[PDB]
Amino acid sequence: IVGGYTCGANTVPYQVSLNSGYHFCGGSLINSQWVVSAAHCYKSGIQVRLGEDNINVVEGNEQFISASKSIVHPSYNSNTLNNDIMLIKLKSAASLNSRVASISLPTSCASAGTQCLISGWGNTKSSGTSYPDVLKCLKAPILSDSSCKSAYPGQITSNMFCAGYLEGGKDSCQGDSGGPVVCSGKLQGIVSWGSGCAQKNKPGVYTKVCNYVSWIKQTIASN
Ligand SMILES: NCCc1c[nH]c2ccccc12
Ligand SMILES: [Ca+2]
Repeated sequence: IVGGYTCGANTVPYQVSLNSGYHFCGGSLINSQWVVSAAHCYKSGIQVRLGEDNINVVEGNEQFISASKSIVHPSYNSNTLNNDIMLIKLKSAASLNSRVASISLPTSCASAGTQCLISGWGNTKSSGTSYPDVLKCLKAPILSDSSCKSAYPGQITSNMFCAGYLEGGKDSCQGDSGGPVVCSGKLQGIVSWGSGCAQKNKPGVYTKVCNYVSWIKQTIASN
C-alpha cells in the first residue's frame, strides 16, 4: 500500500496472508474455512496465515492453517485478468474471535463514491521497493465506471472497478494482490491489477465481488 497508514495490529481481522515460504498475496476470510483471493494469486503449497500484523514475527494471535484446496474461477482469463477471483479452503476451521473474523459478502454492488478500506503487506513505494512488515491500510473511494474506462481504455470489464485517486500518490501495490476492499462492512473488491502503483491517472483496479456471490455461495456449499 502506497501512501497509506499503519492499520494497527489485528484491526482488520478478516485480512489474511497467503504464505508459500514467504508472503506472496493477500486474502479475505469469509467464513471459518474459506478465503477469497485473486486468481492471479494461484499456486500450490499455500498456508493461510490469520491473525497477522507483523508477518515476520510471531506475536501471539496468529493461526497458521494449510490450504486443502484452491478453486480458481472457471472463467478466469490470466491475460485480461477478467474474473480475477479464487477460493481457498482451509484444512481445518479457523477459531473465530475479535482478532480473527470473517467479512460479509455483499448483498448489493457498491457505487462510485463509496468509501472503502484497502489493506495489505505490499510495497509502500511507487518507484522504489520497500516492504512493510506490519499491515498497511488505505481509505479510498470507488471511482465511476466512466473514469475507470477512461484511465484504462479497452481493459475494464463488467467484473472490475477502479478505486483510488486520479491524482496519484495513494494506491494498492505489489504484494497487496488478492487482498480486500471493504466498504461499509462488506467485501466489495479484491486487489487485482493496475499500471504501476500510485501513478497519476492510473488508479488501482479491483475485482467486482458482488458479481461473484452466487458462485462463491454455491461453491462453498458443495466443497
Ligand atoms: N494497484 C495495485 C495493483 C497491482 C497488483 N499487483 C501488482 C504488481 C505490480 C504493480 C501493480 C500491481
Ligand atoms: Ca506475525
